[PDB]
Amino acid sequence: DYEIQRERIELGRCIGEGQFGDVHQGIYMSPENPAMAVAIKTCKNCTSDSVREKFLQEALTMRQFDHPHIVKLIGVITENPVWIIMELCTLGELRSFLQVRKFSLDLASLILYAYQLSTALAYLESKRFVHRDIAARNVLVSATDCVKLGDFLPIKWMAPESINFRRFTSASDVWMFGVCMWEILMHGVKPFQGVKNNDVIGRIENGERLPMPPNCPPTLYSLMTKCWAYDPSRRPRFTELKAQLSTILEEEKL
Amino acid sequence: DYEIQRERIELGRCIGEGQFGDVHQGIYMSPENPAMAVAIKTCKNCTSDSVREKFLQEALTMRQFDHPHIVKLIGVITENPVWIIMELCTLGELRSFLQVRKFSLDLASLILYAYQLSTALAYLESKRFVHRDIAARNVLVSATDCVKLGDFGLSRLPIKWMAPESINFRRFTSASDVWMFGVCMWEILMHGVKPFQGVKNNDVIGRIENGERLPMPPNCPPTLYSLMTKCWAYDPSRRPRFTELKAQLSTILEEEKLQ
Ligand SMILES: CCC(=O)NCCn1cc(CNCc2ccc(Nc3ncc(Cl)c(Nc4ccccc4C(=O)NC)n3)cc2)nn1
Ligand SMILES: CCC(=O)NCCn1cc(CNCc2ccc(Nc3ncc(Cl)c(Nc4ccccc4C(=O)NC)n3)cc2)nn1
Repeated sequence: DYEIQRERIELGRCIGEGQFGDVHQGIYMSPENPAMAVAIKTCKNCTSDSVREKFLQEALTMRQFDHPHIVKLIGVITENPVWIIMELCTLGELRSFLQVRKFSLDLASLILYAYQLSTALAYLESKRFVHRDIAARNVLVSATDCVKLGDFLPIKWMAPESINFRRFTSASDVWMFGVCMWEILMHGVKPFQGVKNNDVIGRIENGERLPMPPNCPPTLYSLMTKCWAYDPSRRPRFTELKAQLSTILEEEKL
Repeated sequence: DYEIQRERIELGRCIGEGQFGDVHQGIYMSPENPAMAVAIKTCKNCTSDSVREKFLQEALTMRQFDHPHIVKLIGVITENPVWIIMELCTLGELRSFLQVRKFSLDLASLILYAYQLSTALAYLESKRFVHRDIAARNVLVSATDCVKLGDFGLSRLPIKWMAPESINFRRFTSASDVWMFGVCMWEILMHGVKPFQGVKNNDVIGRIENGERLPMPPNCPPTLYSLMTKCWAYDPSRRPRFTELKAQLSTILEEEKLQ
């Protein structure tokens, strides 16, 4: 059972914008458990059941999952105003965190974030779940050494087959994670900046790729470029990525 | 008419101060309605008949407008203590918002704000109403994707925002509103930095008359900066109207959403 009652949720400051409406922080006063910081996803346009089905469906998707690097669903209030209650990652969105802390972060913290995301995506691939939107913008920071995937067309992240044929598989999630890994190494800079979405598939199809970020280890960039094989069958799986990222990370810390 | 039963208002945290006194947020449970979050203007010296007339007249000014990006009058309490009850913009003032979320707002959101404000100003122009106090300071945030012109009385010399003809000749028209709007767009894209910071006001008219303009903010689209410079034509008859501004802003926005 996931129904929380409005009275155990204490609405706080707005912390950002979500796909459906403003996200707030708050406090969930469980009768059983010590009060906890929460993020409260709110919905505007939730009046029409049509969008409600889309808003509440993310909750039902996320209650499937239990992983230390996937934001945890705490519960839902399904009477209007409809809220989704999630755990709070207190250090905010990853893109902002990377931009604001650009000169206080060391390379191996960046590789660690990429490693932890690979453990969430290997977990997802083990459930045969395809996420479809792996990007730094869908990651939150729970601690300076702990990141969590959230958010259950972004042309500049998408695999060729996704743009061309709307095909979304474990291999196209691998493509996007490659882009995300690049974003982290670029301290939150978006891929293909100053390029129109319209010219993305054409340059991708002609073999253009994101360059190697400054100070990105050459072996880590080789990992990104394997994620960007045009042929989806030539791309690694997330267990391979996770293993290699552990090696690049252990070495980086020495 | 706009009278509201004080038993229906619970006063809340203070959110600022106007020339008549503290502004609070609060709760209003209207008959045939549920709870409502509201902003409450209070008047310190309402006992003076003249002050009360000026104060209440600020509510009449807002009563005449009905627009999604202008704060709405909810009602007035005319017995002492005299209050004005406004719609609440829960995220507060734009400049603070812009400063705090600087590394979180997409440029698309920055342009959306400018577009939404041009929509309110086009509406005001459609009523032949001249605002005269257009500034990021006077823009409120209802949501991360919705800003509103704040209370016109709370909006209030603002030399660094004013058109030259308003400085030199106290002329205020829709064209001078368009000048101030360009400054407000520059504030937005500068994340709440004030224009002409560290410059004396007497120096500002000299630079403007000399042809100096505010610089293109970092990461601002040239097309958008060029829109700003059109609003800062020294000659008021060369400034676009808000309908043009709004239409060009919707193109600029669509260009950002196509990256
Ligand atoms: C320091 C220098 C400096 O300049 N600081 C700037 C001043 N500042 C700091 C802050 C911090 N607040 C931002 C924040 C954002 C998220 C969380 N945690 C959080 N936790 C769980 C969720 Cl589910 C969530 N969701 C989301 C919330 C918003 C947007 C997207 C999602 C989402 O779901 N994305 C996939 N957010 C906690 C805080 N604000 N202004
Ligand atoms: C003295 C020492 C000291 O520490 N003081 C601290 C006092 N403090 C608190 C804050 C935080 N502000 C939060 C805020 C601001 C606005 C709204 N929402 C809101 N909604 C509707 C209206 Cl109509 C409105 N009106 C206005 C209200 C205030 C100012 C201008 C207008 C206006 O209409 N302008 C054109 N404001 C909601 C929250 N900053 N300072």
